[PDB]
Amino acid sequence: CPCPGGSSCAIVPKTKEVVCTHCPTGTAGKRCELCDDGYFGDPLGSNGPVRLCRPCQCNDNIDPNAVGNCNRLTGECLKCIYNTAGFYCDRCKEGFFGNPLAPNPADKCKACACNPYGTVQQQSSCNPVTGQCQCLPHVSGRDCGTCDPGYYNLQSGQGCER
Amino acid sequence: CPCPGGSSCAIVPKTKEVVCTHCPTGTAGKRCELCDDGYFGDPLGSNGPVRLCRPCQCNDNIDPNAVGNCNRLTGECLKCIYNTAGFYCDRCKEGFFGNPLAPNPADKCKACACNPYGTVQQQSSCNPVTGQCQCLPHVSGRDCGTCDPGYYNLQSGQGCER
Amino acid sequence: CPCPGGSSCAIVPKTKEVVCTHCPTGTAGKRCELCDDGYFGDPLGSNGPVRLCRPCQCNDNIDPNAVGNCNRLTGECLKCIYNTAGFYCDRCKEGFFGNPLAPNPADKCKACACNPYGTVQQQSSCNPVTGQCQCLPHVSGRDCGTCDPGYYNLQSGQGCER
Amino acid sequence: CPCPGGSSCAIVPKTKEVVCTHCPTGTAGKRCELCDDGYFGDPLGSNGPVRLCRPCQCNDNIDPNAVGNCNRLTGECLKCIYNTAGFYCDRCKEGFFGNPLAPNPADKCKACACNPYGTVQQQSSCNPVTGQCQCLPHVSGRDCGTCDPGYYNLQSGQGCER
Repeated sequence: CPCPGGSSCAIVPKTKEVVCTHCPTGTAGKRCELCDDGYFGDPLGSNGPVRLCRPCQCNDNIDPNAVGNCNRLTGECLKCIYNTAGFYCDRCKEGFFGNPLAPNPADKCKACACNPYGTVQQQSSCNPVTGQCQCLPHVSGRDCGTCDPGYYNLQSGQGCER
Repeated sequence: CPCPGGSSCAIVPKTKEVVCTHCPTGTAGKRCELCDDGYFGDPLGSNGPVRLCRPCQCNDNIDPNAVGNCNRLTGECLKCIYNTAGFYCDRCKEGFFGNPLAPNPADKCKACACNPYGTVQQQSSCNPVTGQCQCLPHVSGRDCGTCDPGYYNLQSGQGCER
Repeated sequence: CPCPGGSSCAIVPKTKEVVCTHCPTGTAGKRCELCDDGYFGDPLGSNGPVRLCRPCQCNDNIDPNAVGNCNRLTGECLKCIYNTAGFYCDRCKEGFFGNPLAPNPADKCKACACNPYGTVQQQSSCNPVTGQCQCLPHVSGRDCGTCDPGYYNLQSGQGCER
Repeated sequence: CPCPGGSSCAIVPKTKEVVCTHCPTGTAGKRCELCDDGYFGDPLGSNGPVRLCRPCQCNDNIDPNAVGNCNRLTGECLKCIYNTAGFYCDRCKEGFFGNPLAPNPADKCKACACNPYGTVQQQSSCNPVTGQCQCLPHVSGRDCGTCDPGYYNLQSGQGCER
C-alpha cells in the first residue's frame, strides 16, 4: 500500500484505482496527502516543505463542531464566530469593536451602533478598541447620539447648534 | 416550551416528560442547561452566575474531532495531545520537555530520554524548558549519556572516573 | 575584540582584562554571552544549543518597568503581577481564582475569601475557575457564608442545623 | 492632594500649580490620569469608561527596554520587532512571511526575497504563511528563482521557454 505508516488501502472497483484508507490522524486524501478538516499543513510536502498537520489556530473563536473552519493549507480561519474576524479570528468584524481575545463571548465584539444623525457621513464603523464613533460638531456619546449640554437639534444631521 | 429562544420541545412517551430539542448552539441538555461538547460554561446559571458557553480553550493542543476534550463546567482540558499536559494543555507531560505552545507539533514536547547510567537516581524527567537531565559526576550531555573528556566507565552507574 | 558583531571592547585597568561593551540588543555580559534583563535564551550556546535571546513570555502579566521579571536562562516568570502565578503567569496565586489571561486586571485573579465558619477545615483556597469554596453541611454561597434556607447557626463551625 | 490613593502632590513654583507625584503604579500625569509608558487604559475615565492601566499586549514582540511600545490609550503596538507588524505585532511586515507568534525570533518573520526575474510584475511580497512568491510561466521555487526542468532563460523576465 502506497500509504503512510498505519494506513491500509483499497482497490476501488468503479475505476480500478488504489486509495488509502486508515490515514494517520490529522491527514486525509487518497494518499493521506491532505490534512483532515480542522487541521492545516502539508503532511507529504506536496507544495513546499513537509508541514505536519496541526489543529486550526483561530484563537478559540471557531465552532468546534463546524466544518471548514480553516484553510487546510495555510491555516487561515474561515468561519470566525462571535463577530470576530481577521486572518486568525483576531480582529472584530467591520462595524464592530472590542477585544476578540476576551474570554467571555459577550465581551468580544459589540456592534458600533453609531447614531446616523450624529455620526460624520453616517459611518457605521467605530474605533476598533474604544468603539467611539466619529461625531459631528457638538455631538457626544460613544454612538454620537446626543448633543453637548446646551446644544440642540441633533436631527439637523449636521451637529447640534446653540 | 420550557426552553430558551429557538428551542422547540417534545413530550417523550417512555415516561411522559417534556424535553427541549433545538437548543441554541453551544448548549445542550433537556432544558439546554448544559454546554454542548467542546464547550464550557453555565448557560442558565445552574451552579453560579450565568456563564455563556464558549469553545474549550486548550491552546489548540486538542483533537478537533475528539469528544470530551474539556470539562463542560470548568473548561479544564482533558484530552491534551502532542505530549502536552496541564490545566490548559500548556505544560508538557511529565518526562517530556519543550514548549507546548510551539506551533509545530514536533517542537512542542519531546521525551527526556535520560540515560539511566548517567542520570542521578535513574530519573526519567528532565528540566521542562532545556531538557537537561540531572547527571552523575563527570557525566555530560543533555541525556547524561557520555563521560566528560578523559573520564571512563559510564556503566559504573555512579559517574565516570579518571 | 572577542565580542559579537557590533560590540566594541575595553581593557579594564582594575585587573587588566578585556570586556565587551556594545553587545547586540538582547544580550549582555563581558562577552555578550548572557541575555539582557527582560530577555531569556543562550546567545552563544554556553549551556546547550544556541538560543537567541527573546523578551520574557509571561502572558503580559509582568511590570514592563520592573527588573528580574524572568529567569534569563529558562524564561520562567519570576515577578507575576495581579495575583497571577505559575511558570508563565498563567495560573492564579494560591487562595485566588479566575482567569489569569483575562485582559482586564480586575478580572484576572480575585481572592477566594472563604468564610471560615462555613468552609470545610477552614480552607483558604477555592476552585481556581469558579471560586467555589468547599462548604460544610447545609451551608451555601461561593464563600460558604450563609446557611441553606431553613437552616440556622452558621457559627456552629460545623454546618447549619434545622 | 487632588490625587489617587497614595499619590502625594507638589505646588510647583514656576507657575504655581499643584501636580501629583506618587501616582499608583501603571499611571502617570499631573493627576495620574494617564497610563504610564508600557501601559494602556484610562485610569480616571477621562475619555470613556474607566479602564485600568495594563501592560501593552503585543504578543511579546516588543523590546522590554524600549519606550513608546504602545499607544497609551488604545493599546495599539507601535514598536513591533523581529519584522513583525499589525495592530498587536501579530502579522509580519509587508514583504515578509512566517508566524509572528513563533517563539524563536528567527522563525517569526523571514524576508520574501522574491527573485525579480521570475516573479510576476517583480513583486516583493509573498504569501504571508508559505512565503510562496507569485511566479511567471514555467518558473519554480518559493522565490521563483529557477526554471522548471527542461525550460530555459529565466532572465527573459517573462518566464522560461523550452
